[PDB]
Amino acid sequence: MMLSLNNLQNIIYNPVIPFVGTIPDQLDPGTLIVIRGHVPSDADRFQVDLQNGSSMKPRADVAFHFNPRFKRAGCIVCNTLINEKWGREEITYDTPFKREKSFEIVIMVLKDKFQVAVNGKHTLLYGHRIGPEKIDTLGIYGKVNIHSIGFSFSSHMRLPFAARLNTPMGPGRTVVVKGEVNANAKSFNVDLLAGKSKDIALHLNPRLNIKAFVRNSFLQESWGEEERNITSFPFSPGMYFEMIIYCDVREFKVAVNGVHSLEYKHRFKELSSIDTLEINGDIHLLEVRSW
Ligand SMILES: CC(=O)N[C@H]1[C@H]([C@H](O)[C@H](O)CO)O[C@@](O[C@H]2[C@@H](O)[C@@H](CO)O[C@@H](O[C@H]3[C@H](O)[C@@H](O)[C@H](O)O[C@@H]3CO)[C@@H]2O)(C(=O)O)C[C@@H]1O
Ligand SMILES: OC[C@H]1O[C@@H](O[C@H]2[C@H](O)[C@@H](O)[C@H](O)O[C@@H]2CO)[C@H](O)[C@@H](O)[C@H]1O
Repeated sequence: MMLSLNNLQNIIYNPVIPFVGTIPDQLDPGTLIVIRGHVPSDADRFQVDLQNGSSMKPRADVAFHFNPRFKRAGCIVCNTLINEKWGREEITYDTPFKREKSFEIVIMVLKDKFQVAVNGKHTLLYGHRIGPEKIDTLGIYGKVNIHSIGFSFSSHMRLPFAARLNTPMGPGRTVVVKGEVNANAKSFNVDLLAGKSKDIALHLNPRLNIKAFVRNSFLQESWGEEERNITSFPFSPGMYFEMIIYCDVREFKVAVNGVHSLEYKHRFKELSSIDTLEINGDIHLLEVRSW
């Protein structure tokens, strides 16, 4: 894995090790845990532990033991601790971790397993031995320096929604959003803005109360001329939808549920400067995909 969208919540910076912190939400499937740091020049071993509570006597059960160890070979040791007793070790060699090297660990929770990627490469999978609903604390021990920890939950898609685009906007770039208009929705908006110039390159504003689709750009602290022509208002309150914002060389092509909706001639000509996605309004956000 390698997150295309940066929308981590509850960002933690430079935590002191050992760090024992409460996971601010339940680890439901689709949940991501992102840990960034580096291995000190001495480091013999360190561990990331998803635990059920933080009692240390008796030692809290460790639902998921992620234990990178540095030795001749070099590996990542995984296990589970119930009633202070270790279960069967699952060991992965060809360790992505190395001394004096920085890393990004993405721990993804699946219905039946944890899937782990380190530095954009798949590293290992881990079957749940303890229900994940029982995990509420993150423990980090050993010789490792933590720069930042971040999370992505179900609420991670709560509104207002803001997210950075880890891949510059440019021709061929697609952005899709799936969601559902609320039953009594007035309107909602999806914007592509340029963080730098705090400009709104594309403002897609479906308004359900007036059955119209306002499209415009906000540049130089000002709204331009609106674009509302459309063969037919595609949105209806309470309706599930998927929207495709496709950036092309001269304009944006936007479709809803597999049917073309409109085109929008680029007003912000620095396509690459479009590094932000904002979603807000009267809808239920279900999914967002950059690429
Ligand atoms: C030294 C200390 O302060 N406590 C350690 C503990 C203790 O060594 C003791 O195990 C407490 O019960 O070890 C901790 O790491 C252990 C953990 O990584 C488990 C995971 O399987 O392995 C233990 O070592 C194994 C070893 O991998 C096997 O090859 C061997 O056959 O058995 C050993 C023990 O079963 C690690 O020591 C721990 O959290 O329990 C780290 C503490 O800081
Ligand atoms: O242009 C998008 C921008 O519109 C603002 O509202 C406008 C409205 O679109 C226009 O038809 C009317 O004449 O003037 C309103 C006041 O500017 C929204 O407030 C803003 O959020 C965007 O949606």
